Amino acid sequence: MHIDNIENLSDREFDYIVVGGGSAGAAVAARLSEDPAVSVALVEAGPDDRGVPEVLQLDRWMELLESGYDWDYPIEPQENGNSFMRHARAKVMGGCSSHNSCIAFWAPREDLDEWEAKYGATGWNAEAAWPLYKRLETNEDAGPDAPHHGDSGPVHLMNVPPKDPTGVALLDACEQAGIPRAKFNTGTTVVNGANFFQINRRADGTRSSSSVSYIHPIVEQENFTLLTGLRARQLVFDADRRCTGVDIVDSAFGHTHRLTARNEVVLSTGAIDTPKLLMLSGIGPAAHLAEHGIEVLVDSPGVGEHLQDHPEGVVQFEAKQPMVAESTQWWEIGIFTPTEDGLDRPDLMMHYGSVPFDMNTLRHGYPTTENGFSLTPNVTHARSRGTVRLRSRDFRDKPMVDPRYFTDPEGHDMRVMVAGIRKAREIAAQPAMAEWTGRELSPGVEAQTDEELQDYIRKTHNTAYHPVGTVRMGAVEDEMSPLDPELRVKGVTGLRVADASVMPEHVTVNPNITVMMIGERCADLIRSAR
Ligand SMILES: *Cc1cc2c(cc1C)Nc1c([nH]c(=O)[nH]c1=O)N2C[C@H](O)[C@H](O)[C@H](O)COP(=O)(O)OP(=O)(O)OC[C@H]1O[C@@H](n2cnc3c(N)ncnc32)[C@H](O)[C@@H]1O
Repeated sequence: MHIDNIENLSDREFDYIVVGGGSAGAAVAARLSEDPAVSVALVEAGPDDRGVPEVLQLDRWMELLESGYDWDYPIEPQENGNSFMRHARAKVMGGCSSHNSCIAFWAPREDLDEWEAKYGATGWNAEAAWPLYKRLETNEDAGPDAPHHGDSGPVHLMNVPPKDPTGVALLDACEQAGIPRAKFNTGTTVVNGANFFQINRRADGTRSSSSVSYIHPIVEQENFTLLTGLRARQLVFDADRRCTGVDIVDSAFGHTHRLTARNEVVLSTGAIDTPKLLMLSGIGPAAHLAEHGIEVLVDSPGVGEHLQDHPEGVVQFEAKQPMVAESTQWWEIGIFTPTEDGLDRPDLMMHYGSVPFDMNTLRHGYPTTENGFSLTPNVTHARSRGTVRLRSRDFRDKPMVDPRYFTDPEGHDMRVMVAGIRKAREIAAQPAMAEWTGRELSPGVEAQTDEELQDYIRKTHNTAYHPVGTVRMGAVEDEMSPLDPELRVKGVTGLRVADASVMPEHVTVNPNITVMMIGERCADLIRSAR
């Protein structure tokens, strides 16, 4: 059942409680509920997404930013980046899978094999992931000549139709520039190639969000309880340090209500909110906890550390002809390319947008247009690392989010980003684009030297919206990895984390499908443990 008023819930005890009904959390809860002998509650601060067309219609996603569906986290002042940048985070069923552009990627097998081989996460490799991606998807490319793909999973992936003539021309221009058309999600990593994406969207235009895919079909299921509009402020522990539940607050008076879990609690509130919720519960770096008066239950120096992202630049152009009036999600093509020889993974990815993107360029006086297109390069394996810290002991205060963009000591992130701008301009200047590409609006042709392009990036960069890794899994004996390879929070029992915060290293591609895969794996870890 769906419960949007806690006063309507009489039994507040479950076998499992999943906190956060986002990309991973909806997956974990759906999959746990598949055992009819088990009771599952999924707790979500935002509202039910059922019948909210602004959330369900994928082509409207850009309107969700800074709406009532966005927690809206601005960042701390940036030493070498853009202090005006905001981390949009969805506050609704489905989480960010309910606000995103639905770009859908299997992670490179080389990213996933490294989790085990390089970052200590025993059991986390392509072998473990491959069957989970197949289970989770129904993919338009499924068939006997691509047997890795799923044809029955709840998450529908489809090919973006190549209708946009500017995008067709852009791909022709990539080819002229030495970047061929490539198939995505074949299981072989695209190092140098470009194409229209696969998107996780249904035929009727509805996003195939985690809530749509896993949760709408089971809302009436006997052993499953969905609680929306309720915000976890603290996890509850035994004298034995067994997590026994969560304190949640209603939206009416802000009273606190306790829910109890008999087996496990699963925290899935995402890379920004999960570290905050663990810190509020006494799990985190001891000295940081003490600065806010919080009793330390576990000194877990890695909580809130290792924040990773795909920082993103922009090159905008006037179009010489009318741009498309309709689209799947306005950001329909991706281009991968290496800036260096000998890579098994692209170090640079660019999105092509059939709209101007002047969120961070207008305040610096760059001209804009109502008819143009954007190329947005992003650094796939950024080496900068930031933090998420408490702003106070009050759960209602937004956390301090400091990604430290472009601070890696070797200047890697900034180097790749300058090369991405130069590459975006090289592609837009190919013969196949000559009847599309007008004036470069930003950074503009007066910006040519490494210094000018660095100064532009520092001012105008954005994010792909891919924060990860603030509560990472790692070796049982690594003190900086708050989780063991089974996703259990070290130092307490009965508690696991499953969302983007677990990644020990970012993946090369847009991470959503991977985060749902992480949900699917957590459910299996749980089911096998009992
Ligand atoms: C916001 C964003 C992110 C993505 C795109 C765009 C934008 C604007 N586009 C995109 C993405 N990924 C792709 O692969 N392709 C794309 O085109 N984005 C990133 C991806 O969308 C996110 O990385 C991924 O969903 C993160 O998943 P998650 O780690 O499971 O986190 P969610 O935010 O999905 O779920 C958290 C969930 O918990 C609720 N919450 C937060 N705090 C609380 C508390 N205290 N109590 C209860 N519930 C809480 C949130 O409301 C949210 O629903």
